[PDB]
Amino acid sequence: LEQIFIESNEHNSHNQISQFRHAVVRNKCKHNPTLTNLSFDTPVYFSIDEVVTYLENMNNEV
Amino acid sequence: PAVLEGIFSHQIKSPFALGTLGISPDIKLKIDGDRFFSKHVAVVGSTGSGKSCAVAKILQTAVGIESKANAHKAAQKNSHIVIFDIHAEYAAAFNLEAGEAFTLNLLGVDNLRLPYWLMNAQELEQIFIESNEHNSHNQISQFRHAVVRNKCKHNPTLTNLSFDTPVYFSIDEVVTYLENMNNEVIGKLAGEGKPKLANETLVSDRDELYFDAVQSFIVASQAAATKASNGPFNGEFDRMILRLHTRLADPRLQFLFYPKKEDGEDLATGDFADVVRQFVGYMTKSNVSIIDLSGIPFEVLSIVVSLISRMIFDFGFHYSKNRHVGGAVSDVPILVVCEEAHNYLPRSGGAAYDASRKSIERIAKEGRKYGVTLMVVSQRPSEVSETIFSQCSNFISLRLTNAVDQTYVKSLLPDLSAGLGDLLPNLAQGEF
Amino acid sequence: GVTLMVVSQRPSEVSETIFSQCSNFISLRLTNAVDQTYVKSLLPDLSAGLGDLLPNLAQGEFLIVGDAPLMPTVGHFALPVPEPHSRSVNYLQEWNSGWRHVDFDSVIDRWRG
Amino acid sequence: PAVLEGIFSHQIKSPFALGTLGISPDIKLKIDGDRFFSKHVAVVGSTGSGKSCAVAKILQTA
Amino acid sequence: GVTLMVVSQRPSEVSETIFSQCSNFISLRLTNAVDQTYVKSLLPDLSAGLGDLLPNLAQGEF
Ligand SMILES: Nc1ncnc2c1ncn2[C@@H]1O[C@H](COP(=O)(O)OP(=O)(O)OP(O)(O)=S)[C@@H](O)[C@H]1O
Ligand SMILES: Nc1ncnc2c1ncn2[C@@H]1O[C@H](COP(=O)(O)OP(=O)(O)OP(O)(O)=S)[C@@H](O)[C@H]1O
Ligand SMILES: [Mg+2]
Ligand SMILES: [Mg+2]
Repeated sequence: LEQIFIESNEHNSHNQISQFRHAVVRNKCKHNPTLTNLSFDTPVYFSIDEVVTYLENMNNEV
Repeated sequence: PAVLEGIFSHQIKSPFALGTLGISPDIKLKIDGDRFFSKHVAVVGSTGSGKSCAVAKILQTAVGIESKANAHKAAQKNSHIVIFDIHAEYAAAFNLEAGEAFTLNLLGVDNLRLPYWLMNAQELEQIFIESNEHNSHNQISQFRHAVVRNKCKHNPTLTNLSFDTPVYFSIDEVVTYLENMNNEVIGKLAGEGKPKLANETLVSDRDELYFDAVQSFIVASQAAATKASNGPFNGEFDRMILRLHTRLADPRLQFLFYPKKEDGEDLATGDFADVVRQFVGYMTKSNVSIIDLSGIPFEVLSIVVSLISRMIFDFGFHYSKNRHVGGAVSDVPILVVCEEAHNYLPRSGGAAYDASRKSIERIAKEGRKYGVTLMVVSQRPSEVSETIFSQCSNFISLRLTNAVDQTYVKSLLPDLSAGLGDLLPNLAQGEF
Repeated sequence: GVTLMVVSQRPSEVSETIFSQCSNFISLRLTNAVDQTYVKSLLPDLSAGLGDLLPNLAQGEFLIVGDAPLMPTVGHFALPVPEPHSRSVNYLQEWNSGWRHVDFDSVIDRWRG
Repeated sequence: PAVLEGIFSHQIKSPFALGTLGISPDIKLKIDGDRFFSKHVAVVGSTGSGKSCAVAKILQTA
Repeated sequence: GVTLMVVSQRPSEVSETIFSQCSNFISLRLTNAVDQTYVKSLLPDLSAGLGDLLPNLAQGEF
């Protein structure tokens, strides 16, 4: 996932990867609440569109 | 036969029975044990040649377990091994019936007690701070100051404490400390050259109040009546806290950031001893300890191995030296078996691995003097580091196919003995 | 009037400047082939087979190359009385005694530094 | 042995004794200690070959 | 009106462009093997019968 979707040779790669992780981890819960101990790598369902929406809202917020 | 037996029996002292010779099956073979385990040993073998079974036979003969009958039941002897197993393979080669009275230590992710206050500098600088690999000269230094001045609070009896020193230090306190420094506003007034809280009560020693709870700082302004000027480091750290709170809340690594005791409590600066005993089998009086590294992720294994190696080395060094003070040689030797080395010791690899290669590399250069030895088992030498397999002084070669890998073995053998280096690609199953 | 003598576990792990200007070499046991290449190269041709012995030289033997000697040769060194503390732990002998007790207090405190 | 040791040493001026010659443990090996100890010397060896001990012997004899 | 005279104890290390234009060669005892091959290549009129003498040359022969 870190590969298919992201670049790594920029000035500010770390500070976006380290938030995409959190975005996926969170998006995994809402649509899979019953379970617990969810982690980035665990296979459950989630939507990338919501991820884009979240990372878009995080940019403009004052 | 009798003569060829006695030849090996009486010429060589301290023997180590290994197996049968291929020329004649009945005869038994033996080798100098004080040399074998004193200088680093190496096994290299292709798939299906059964490296692991051979290693297990060696270790069994070393600890005495023969014919499923522990010979040393009444009294225990000395033997200390530490196996790094990726896939739980060896966890059953030593599982005897209760009658044999064998105590084995079997550790795993769920029961491993390895805290963070026992990591040296570079390790922390890798695990907590992740930015512009070396472009963070402010944050790094302030982090170090926070840890250094916090350690003295929770272990006040000790003197001259430094960063790299292994004693307790809480991370949540440090996070909140920096989160406080963020919103600082100095109450710039006559004789008021220090911070000001909501209740106008100034502060004299930051290390006394920020560490415990968040504070609500007062406003800033240039008005001559309530002149309060902003803090030095404000704004600088608005993001480090939010980057950390993430990591520190990862569950996969909960075994390193939030350790617990059997009675559900946090370890203190005096429990250090115990944390070591297990890695050396002194807790349960188990000659053998077997680590499992499957469940661990890829991103933290490289450090989880380095740390264990470092602990073993430090123990051995200090004990061997305190014994040398008298003159005698060390008496608590250790053998570290490294399985599936090609995963965490590449020849050409990025820094994502380096933290390991150093630790082990030390043992390969200057470990003998202090009482630690290695045993590497790998499927393909040219992938294993060069320093490690440059110093080893005993090679057990099982079947090998390609020719580029043959060179390493076909070299060590001299000229007149040469002729055997051609038997490699026909070796049956189990031979060496 | 200042001179140097450096000892390393392997040659490649030293600057290429120093060794280049080092006249005489004292070569003890070496196993890897890379390290063996350097030492084999330096020797002459009239007597070059001597390099075939490197992989299995005993605990003390040394091969000498350079100008000081009349011609390259092998030799033994008798142990030095007294010796510098470098002794090798005897593993299988210490692995046939009873379990020993270690006062951790000591080791830990000394670790404390 | 006598004539051999003579041919070996007498020519050089200032000798330095090193040890026994493997081809003959009886003889004693000598070397020009001026070209030595003056031009830079080096030692390389694996673990357990006897580097530090030999260095100590050379120093002690010097 | 400018000529050179090179004197080196290990020609293999010295550049190849120089020795090429050099015409007349004076050779004394040589021991190493690599240098022998190069000197045997550059030397123009070396009949195989002569070359073998290079490493057995006495003290002073040229
Ligand atoms: N002395 C022996 N007697 C009978 N069978 C043997 C003997 N030695 C080896 N084998 C057989 O060889 C096989 C052992 O293969 P393994 O030990 O699993 O290979 P390996 O060394 O684990 O290879 P990897 O993948 O690097 S761990 C078993 O099926 C044994 O039956
Ligand atoms: N002439 C000798 N005869 C028999 N044993 C010897 C002789 N010389 C040395 N040894 C043994 O060699 C061992 C010491 O080797 P060292 O010289 O300490 O190795 P080293 O060069 O120090 O390697 P390190 O660890 O990188 S400093 C001692 O235990 C001696 O018993
Ligand atoms: Mg295996
Ligand atoms: Mg030494």
